[PDB]
Amino acid sequence: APPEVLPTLREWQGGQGEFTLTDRAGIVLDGVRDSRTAADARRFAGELNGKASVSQGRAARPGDIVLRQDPAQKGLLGAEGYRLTVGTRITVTAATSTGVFYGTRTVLQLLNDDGRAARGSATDVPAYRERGVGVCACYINISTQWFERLMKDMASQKLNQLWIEAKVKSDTDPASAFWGYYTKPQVRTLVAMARKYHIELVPEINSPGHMDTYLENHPELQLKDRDGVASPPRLDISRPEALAYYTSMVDEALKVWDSRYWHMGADEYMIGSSYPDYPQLQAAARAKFGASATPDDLFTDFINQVNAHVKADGRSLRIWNDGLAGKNAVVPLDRDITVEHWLSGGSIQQPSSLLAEGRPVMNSAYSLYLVRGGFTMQTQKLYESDWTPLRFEGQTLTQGAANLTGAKISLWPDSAAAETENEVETKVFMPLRFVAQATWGGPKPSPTYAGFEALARKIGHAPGWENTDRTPLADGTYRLTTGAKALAPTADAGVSLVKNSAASWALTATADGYYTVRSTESGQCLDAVRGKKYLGAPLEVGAELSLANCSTTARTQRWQLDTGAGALTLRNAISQLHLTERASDGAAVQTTGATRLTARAA
Ligand SMILES: CC(=O)N[C@@H]1[C@@H](O[C@@H]2O[C@H](CO)[C@H](O)[C@H](O)[C@H]2O)[C@@H](O)[C@@H](CO)O[C@H]1O
Repeated sequence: APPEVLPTLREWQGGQGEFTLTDRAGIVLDGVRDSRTAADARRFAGELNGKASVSQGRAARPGDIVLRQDPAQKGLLGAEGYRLTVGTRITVTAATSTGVFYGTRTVLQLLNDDGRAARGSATDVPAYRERGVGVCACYINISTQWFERLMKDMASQKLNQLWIEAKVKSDTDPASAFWGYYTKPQVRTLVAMARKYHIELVPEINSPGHMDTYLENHPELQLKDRDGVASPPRLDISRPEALAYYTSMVDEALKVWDSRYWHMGADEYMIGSSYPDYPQLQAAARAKFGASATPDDLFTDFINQVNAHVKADGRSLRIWNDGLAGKNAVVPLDRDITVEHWLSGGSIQQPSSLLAEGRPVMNSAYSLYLVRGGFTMQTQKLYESDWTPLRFEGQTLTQGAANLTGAKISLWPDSAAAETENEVETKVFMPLRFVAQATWGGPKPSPTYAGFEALARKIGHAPGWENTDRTPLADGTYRLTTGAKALAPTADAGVSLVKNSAASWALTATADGYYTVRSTESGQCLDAVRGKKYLGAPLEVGAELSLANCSTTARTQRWQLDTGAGALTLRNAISQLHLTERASDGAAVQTTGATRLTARAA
């Protein structure tokens, strides 16, 4: 009978007896010296009940947990596999830091319930090399704290790849640097985290479609139709300046992300029914590639040019599949571009066809999507129906292929104000465990979804998951002060820092890790409803905060209390900007800075 761990082990050879965790147990590193593995092991030692010392000098003994890093095992166990023995001691043998670490993830689960585990052994190597979560941190901003928690959880489930579509605050093109974005130090923090948790980051700037977050202030680069009308999201790929612009932004992003892979998106650009409307793309294609060339040939050539560009710096390219629709009559997509398949239909090239072409193909089905305000992946249905990466949108493969890389779930903010990032974090719990299970490749844990959900809940988040205190103030009434001023209602549903104000606020924690902030004077709730919206969210730096009737569903009325010693800052759950005094008039506005407030019980 195999152990109840998630993902499940690839095989299990059961034995008699049980390993018990005792006070004498040590963590023994009896392979090669590796600082990373040692640091990991010291955290792991503390994640167990009791006081296990970590050592690298002494021989292992019964009762110990032995972490044996043997580089000679790289052929057999790969970069991520391990060999587990649950005997009179526990032994994890791996070739790499990552392999050891994943072994320790299984060990924490084996000992979780009562510090006992039934004996046996397993060679546990992942069935798929890419086991991922994708986060579109686009328009909105997703907190680095939220990402750190996701990365810990991913690691705890042996997920190894985090796709992030996001804007780096640009020095190359400051005209693109409008919120949401990540500063370069924030990106470096993210990179730091991913390295610590054994995760590969896959950053994206979308091109040549979905570029409205970059081209809003470059109308000269926008694609025009036969009537001269610009498509703001779409780069004019007929123009040399367009590739120069895009590759410049890629270069800047790759500098900081420092990733092996670049994902350029390349989803939702054009279909063949539009070709009478883009005769300039047609002319450019035929000038370069002859009488049969299409705008889709130009599209593919643009992608191949980016491929060549990033390969020059040792990088590898990825794209979404949907623009591969059999209309590139002349220009094949370079074979070393990984294709992430999310959708089928019409003449969109089938997974079997992509795989037969020898390219890396990832299953990134829409069915594995979580969309704010929209579709939510139905983990229970996928489990009950034995989904694996063989099951693509529109096509179920009848057997494996070596070049099927794995799978990921994807988190999209399409209706950005409809859901907080903390609600999403809740909703992703079972999706994450399901994709980890389906891509690691062991047998199904229980015949019912119920039992899988029970096992996942029992195991819980990763150790060290929680990295914030979401409830640092007892629900109650508080003055929020800075110097001589307090937060107060002002003219026309405005809120301001008013000198000598005795105004107060009812702060109540919400279910999703925020607070409603309700004026004692007026009875209305602090909200963000003014300024420019993207995806329905109030994302304008400098927008005024205001008061509105309190609502159970307005996510813009939810505030995160970001703490220090004597003070707090208020972060809007949706915009992720902080309440800031506008110097000119004292108005409370939302910015990437913050006004520090002292909460004084009233
Ligand atoms: C590959 C894919 O899923 N494409 C569509 C998604 O489009 C992304 O949308 C985000 C904003 O939410 C951003 O603009 C990004 O650059 C786009 O690729 C997304 O809408 C998804 C979820 O409904 O559906 C797809 O159609």
